[PDB]
Amino acid sequence: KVFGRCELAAAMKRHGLDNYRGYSLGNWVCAAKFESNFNTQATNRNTDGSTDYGILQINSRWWCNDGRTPGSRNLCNIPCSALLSSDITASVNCAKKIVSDGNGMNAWVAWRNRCKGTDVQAWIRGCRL
Ligand code: NA
Repeated sequence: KVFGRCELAAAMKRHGLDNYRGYSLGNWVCAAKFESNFNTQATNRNTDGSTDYGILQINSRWWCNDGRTPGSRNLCNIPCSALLSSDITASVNCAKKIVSDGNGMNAWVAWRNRCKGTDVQAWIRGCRL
């Protein structure tokens, strides 16, 4: 599913991501824009041979099982395919674990490089939340 900007902001809010670990809803929408372009089906291979899955490009190295990432963990206890569903519940649940791991949203390099310190509230502008 390709989410609308406000459509995804509403879904992330409903799933409790707004100000989770202190990150405003705009930070999450901005991360999802630059990780996936709001596409739940987005997959990208990393150089280390792990893969990033779904709207928040969650990495098979640590968080989900894809059965092709040697020496990797599955800390969200989910198949990586569950991160590609039109229902973002699994992605959000797993993202809560990632952002709680100690480095906050710096875990998302695209967040650090493209959202951090920017006017992230712009990403929820015009949205009826
Ligand atoms: Na894994």
